[PDB]
Parts: sequence; C-alpha cells; structure tokens
Amino acid sequence: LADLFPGFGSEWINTSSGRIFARVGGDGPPLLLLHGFPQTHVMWHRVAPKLAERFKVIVADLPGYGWSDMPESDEQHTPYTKRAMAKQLIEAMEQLGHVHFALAGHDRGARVSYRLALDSPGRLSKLAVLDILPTYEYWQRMNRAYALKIYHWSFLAQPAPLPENLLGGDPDFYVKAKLASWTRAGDLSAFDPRAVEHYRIAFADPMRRHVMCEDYRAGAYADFEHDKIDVEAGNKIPVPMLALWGASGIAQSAATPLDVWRKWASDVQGAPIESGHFLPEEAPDQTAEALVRFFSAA
Amino acid sequence: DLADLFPGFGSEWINTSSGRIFARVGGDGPPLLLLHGFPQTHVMWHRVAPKLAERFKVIVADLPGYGWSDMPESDEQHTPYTKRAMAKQLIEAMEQLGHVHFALAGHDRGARVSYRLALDSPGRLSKLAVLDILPTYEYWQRMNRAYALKIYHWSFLAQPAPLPENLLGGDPDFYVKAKLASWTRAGDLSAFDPRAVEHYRIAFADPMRRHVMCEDYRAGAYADFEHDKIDVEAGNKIPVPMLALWGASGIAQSAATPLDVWRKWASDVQGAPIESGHFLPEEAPDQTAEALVRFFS
Repeated sequence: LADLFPGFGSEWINTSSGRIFARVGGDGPPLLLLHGFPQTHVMWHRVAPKLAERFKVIVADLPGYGWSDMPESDEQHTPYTKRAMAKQLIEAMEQLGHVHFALAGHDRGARVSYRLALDSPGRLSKLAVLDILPTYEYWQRMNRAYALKIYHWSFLAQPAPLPENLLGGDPDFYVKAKLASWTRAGDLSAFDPRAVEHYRIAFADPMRRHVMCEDYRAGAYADFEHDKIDVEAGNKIPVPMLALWGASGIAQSAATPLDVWRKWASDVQGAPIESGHFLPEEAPDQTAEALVRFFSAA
Repeated sequence: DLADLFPGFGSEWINTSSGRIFARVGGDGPPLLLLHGFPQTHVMWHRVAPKLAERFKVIVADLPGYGWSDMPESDEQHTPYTKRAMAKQLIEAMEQLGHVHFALAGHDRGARVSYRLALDSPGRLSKLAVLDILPTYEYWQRMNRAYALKIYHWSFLAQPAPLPENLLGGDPDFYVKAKLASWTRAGDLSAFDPRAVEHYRIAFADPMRRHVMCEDYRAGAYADFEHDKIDVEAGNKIPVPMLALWGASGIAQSAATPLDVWRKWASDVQGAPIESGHFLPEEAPDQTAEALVRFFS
C-alpha cells in the first residue's frame, strides 16, 4: 500500500476499547479529521498537507475501520454507536494531551462529530461536518423517493448475517459501486487510484465488513434514539459549527442543509461545494480553503 | 428430482402473445385462478388447491417470468413485469381456455396483479380475494423509518441493474431461505413442506429468474405506483365483491389496518385475520381454505 501522507508520522493510540490508528503531522492547535463509509483515513490525503501548515493534524481511522482495532459488538451494537465512538476518540486524544481540539468529519465521521459535540461540548473549540444531516433527520424524511436513493441505510441495517452473506460474494464490486455512485461524474475518476486500493483492501476483510454493518445497524436504532431525545428536548450544539455539503451530494437531496442545521446548532455557518458526496477528493482545493478559513478564524 | 404436489391435476402450457404460461389444472365446476408471489412458485397453493377443486375448476398458474412460465424480454420501463401487463397476459391465457369470466385469488405479487386486473377490467371477474397485501400505493405512501426497515427489499431490489442481481448471486440459497423463514410466524422453515421449499430454491438458483424478480420490484417502485396514483386521484374503486385476508403477524397489518384501507379501494369488501405469518396457504391451510371456499361459493 502507498504512503499517501509523506512527512506525516504514524501512531497507535491505545484506548480502553482498542487501539486507534492515526497519521500525525503539522504543528499548531490540534485538529482531528474523521473519515466515513466505505473509506479510511487516507481520504483526507489531498487536504491534510494544506491543513498541516497551520494545525497539528491527526487523521484517524474510525474505531473498527481501516487499521484501528475492532471491538466485539453486542445485541445493541454499542461499540459502533456514535456516542460510544465519540467517547473512545476522546480517550485517544487525551493520550496525546489534547483535551480541547477542533474536529472535522465526513460521512460516518461527521456523525461521530456532532454526537461528540452534543455529549461533550467542552471538548471542542470548533466543529465542521461534511455533506451530512443528523441521523434523525434522514429517517424522518424517509419517503419513497429517499428510500430509493439511500437504500443502503435500510439494507445494511438488516439483522446478521443477511447483508454480510450477500457482500461476501463479490466485495470488490460493492465498494467500487458505492464509491462511484456518489460522485458527480458517477465513476471512479475523482479518486487517486492508490487511495482506492486502500478502500478495496479494507473492504476485502469480512470482519471489517461486519463492522460496517454494525455501524449501519446502530444508525437505524440507537443512534436514532439518541438524536430523538435531543430534538424533542430542544438540545442544540453550542460549539461554533461549519456545515459543508456537495451540490450533488446526499444531504441536499433530503432538504435544505443550512435550514436543518439551524435547528440543531445555535451558531452555524454553511456553504455548498460544487462536488458529489466525497468533498475532500472531488474538490480538494475548495474544501481545504473552506476548512482553513473557518478553523483559523477567531 | 422435483416432487409433484398436485396429484390428479394436469399440466398446461398456455400460449399468450408474450410467452407461455405454465399451470396445473384440476377440479370441476366454475373456473378459479390462483396466483402466487415472491419468492415462490405455483406450488405454494398445494395444500389448499385440492379442497378448492372439490367445487371449482382450479388453474394454478406461474406468474409471467416466474417458475416455469416464459420470461418476456424487459425494457427500460420494465413494461412486461408491471402488474397491468401481467394482468393483460393472464387474461389472454384464460381466454385460451375459454374462460372470459372467472374467480380470482392472489397472494403477494399475484395479489397485486389481481387488484390491478380488477381495476382495469372488472367485467372479467365474478369475485376477487387478496392475501396479506395492501395496494402498492399505500406501502409507498406510508414509507417511514419503521416500514423502510421492515420491507427493505422494496427499495433494495428496485435499485438499477446489476446491483441487486450481483448481490443476490453472492448467496442465493441463503437469501430465498431467509425470506421464507423471516416472514413466517415460527421464524424458521418448519411450516413449509420440504418438497415445496425445493421448488422455490431451484427457481431462485437461475440468475435469469432472479433478474425477473428485480424487474418486478423495479416496476413496483415506479410504473405500478404511477398506475395506482391515477386511480386514487380519480376516485376509482373496485366494483367486484372482494375478500381481503391478512396474517395476524403478516406484512400488511404491521403498518395499517387492512380492511380499513381496502374499503377506500373497493365498494364491497369483507375481511378476516388468520393466525399466521405472511404465507397464509402454507402456515394455516385449513383456515385459508375454509374462508376461500365460503367466499367464492
């Protein structure tokens, strides 16, 4: 596998729930980046160098993803709920001495991010989410048109081992299908071919695939229940927040993103990016520019 | 290798302008057509068909593209596997037997063909019975988190080719067996005759047959929904006397009250729950046969 982060170090951060792998580089105030599905930390490889000029950038594999350890799930899918993932990543940042940091997440990592901001707002200086709406909002808007578009939210959440058996017949096909279908061009041209190999090799492991299904099972149940408690109680994110989305991405097909996040965050600014779902790879220059200005602002 | 579960029944290859329709024919009296659904074939009626053949001429047909019936070539709109097209093709088949006015009972996908047939050509039916379904328009209109998780296969199988086709090939024996067991009351295959389970499994092993099933659900997500929509907006109802049966732990009542919903679609409908899961004629064959025999006679 290619090293897509030249100059960055490599670290294995031990937590009570398992080791967190991360690439480390830059200097300045600490900034944590989190990837999504079906990717790994290498999805940031074209914006992390630009961020590395001003911040100490930590690019971590989500718990259960990439090279991080895989905790054993349970009937509640507890280790792969976003609330448990947030606590483990907080533990990892304390191992590095970072108890107050900035955080940017994409796809599943952005879900860990806003849950982290709700459960423990004192840990974040600023927060940025990429091309998502809250899990609660995806499910409340689950009509016919949206069920067809994000079918995998319902399919991957089916009980074990039905989705795992189906994905095992040709796993290369499914990861390449999901990567291509969410870009604007509809193919794999926006991705560095060395980064695709990282995604393909990670998806080839059946234990990694089961972990991703546990992630989506938590997103259909416990993650939804946690978000439901927060909306019906009127709990908003008090951390200053940036919401970026692709003009052809997933979040915009559901609603108007800034209007929804205003209901969830007291201090939120937003902007679209001419791209599909994978902002830092389809539009690296504009995403990095939007992130640098926001985090270095006040 | 396949057991014959219809002793005393003939076997007919009925020609239509879109392909042959296979059917087991038995009994005597007025004609009655029985249509199966997903993921089964005609043999699902094998425990209730002999009792109906005591009073009717019973035609147990494979749906177009299903089981041993021919597979018409599909197109961009999945035209031949829309319920309107399937209904027209089956009207053709019955005309080949000289049946222009008959009784009809459908289950699952065949029940969707049935009520679409009653909406398009009501003069062709004397009575109509649907098993454990609501109209396709009602499933999509009620789509929420709970229903999207339960009938996930409506959105999954409706994805563009070849995504469901390739994933179904990853383990087809497991999938067809997981659908049969998870929709029963017992949660396993213990309610099915093992020889019937074979019929379903060897049919699901043909990749061309699995493609037809995805085309069925692709039509169910689009064209079938559009046709139900025109009837709903126009206030069109089913004028044929109708029987609606559903399972106490079936698909239809988990997200509605079935007889309440069907009254908005039909001007004369009676209903009854059955102590069963989804597969009424195999999980509770005596109760299903009793209600059908009474309703049709």
